[PDB]
Amino acid sequence: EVLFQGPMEMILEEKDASDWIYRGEGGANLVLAYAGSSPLFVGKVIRIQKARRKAIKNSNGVVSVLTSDEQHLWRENNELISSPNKEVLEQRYVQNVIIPLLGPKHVDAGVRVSVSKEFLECVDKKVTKQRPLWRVNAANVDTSHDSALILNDHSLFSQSGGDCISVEIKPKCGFLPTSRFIGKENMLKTSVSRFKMHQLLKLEYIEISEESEYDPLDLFSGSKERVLEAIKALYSTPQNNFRVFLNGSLILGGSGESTGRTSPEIGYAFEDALKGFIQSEDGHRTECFLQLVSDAVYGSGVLDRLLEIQKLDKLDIEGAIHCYYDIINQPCPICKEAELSLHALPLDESLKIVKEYLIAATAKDCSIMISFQSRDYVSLKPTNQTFDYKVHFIDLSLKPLKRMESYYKLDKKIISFYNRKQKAE
Ligand SMILES: O=P(O)(O)O[C@@H]1[C@@H](OP(=O)(O)O)[C@H](OP(=O)(O)O)[C@H](O)[C@H](OP(=O)(O)O)[C@H]1OP(=O)(O)O
Ligand SMILES: Nc1ncnc2c1ncn2[C@@H]1O[C@H](COP(=O)(O)OP(=O)(O)O)[C@@H](O)[C@H]1O
Ligand SMILES: [Mg+2]
Ligand SMILES: [Mg+2]
Ligand SMILES: [Zn+2]
Repeated sequence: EVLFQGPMEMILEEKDASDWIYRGEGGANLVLAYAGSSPLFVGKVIRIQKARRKAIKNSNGVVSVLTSDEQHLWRENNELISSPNKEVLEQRYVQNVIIPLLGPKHVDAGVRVSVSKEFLECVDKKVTKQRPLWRVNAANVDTSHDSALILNDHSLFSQSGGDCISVEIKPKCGFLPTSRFIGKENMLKTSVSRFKMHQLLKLEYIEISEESEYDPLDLFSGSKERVLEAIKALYSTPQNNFRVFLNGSLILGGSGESTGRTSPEIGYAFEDALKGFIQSEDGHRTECFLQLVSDAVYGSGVLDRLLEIQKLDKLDIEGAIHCYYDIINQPCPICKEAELSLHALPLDESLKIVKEYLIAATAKDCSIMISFQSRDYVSLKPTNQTFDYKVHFIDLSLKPLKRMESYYKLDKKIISFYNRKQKAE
């Protein structure tokens, strides 16, 4: 019998920085994979929030997690609107808003760990050279936070077997709006997907090398032909929607950003990297892997549950924005003759519309990670091997209420540019 220390919350300090290595990042978070051997952390990633190089302050000048409007918008959950920091808040947003709608089979609020400012600084220093320049220009780790999130590394299975092939799909929005509030001049928004139209604008700003062949309407069609077609397009033009890891190591896609089209060189390189994982011929392992990914995604039904959250955007930003201006008690700058009748709604109805809009916005920007190891399972019809797979949602971030205004401007920019390109053509 031996005396053990009492329970104490874990704190990653400056020393521990050498144990984490760059895995990736999106617009809001940096993700590091644990390299050490502590059981606490093997098979985990650490997700560290970035700061855009304007704080939120309460009426006392104190720095705050939610504005008054946000704390009212999300008031239905007491713990949520009481969160002392952005890691708590995101953790409770997932547990108490997303998990009820999505279910917990493929969703994990994660676990908080304490971090010292020096840990955050050394981490930021350590990885800078592996981040994309433009990501570095836009944001670094927010060293003023005292927590981070520990998640499972969906790029491994470990707890058996050997090689693990994992895939990330960022599916974006898989339906077309039908709102009464889309004017006639914008009606192409009802026949052409936001993702398609945004492609054109992305090209104008040199944010992508080429238009994607991917169509979310195929991926969310519930038709296995279209799902596979979508997987094939994602393979051809990954951009920032498709990644593939071998034992946690990028073998297709971009590191923290979009990548350009798959060239025969990049395809040959990939075809080889599947050697031994996909028992198959020589120029055929890719064809089988794409089939594997299509069958796993389709068989899991995760896309259908996700699509129903994305459809909580019932009125489109062009209707939702009017409820926003009522929510924040500002005269509506959109109305200048308009369907307006939104503005006659009771407060709680305007609140529910915007709240549901932001939840939908979470569902439009989340990712899906599918993990594979040779033998839930999928069996290939040609090769006849069985593969174990797990599916996991990542990146269910709560969206800031003030971004409604940014949502509406971007939408205005997108349909307006897309209309012009239809005209001049
Ligand atoms: O607005 P969208 O649809 O372009 O989505 C943004 C994403 O662009 P995408 O079109 O997927 O390349 C954008 O993706 P990248 O930064 O380009 O990877 C971000 O996810 C952004 O969210 P945040 O800045 O992390 O809060 C996303 O912003 P939200 O709309 O999710 O706030
Ligand atoms: N739990 C995880 N397991 C494995 N990889 C992950 C995990 N979470 C994130 N990643 C990788 O890190 C990237 C950034 O994570 P994400 O939460 O999407 O950041 P952001 O919110 O900034 O977009 C992801 O696109 C994914 O490739
Ligand atoms: Mg992301
Ligand atoms: Mg995000
Ligand atoms: Zn209005």
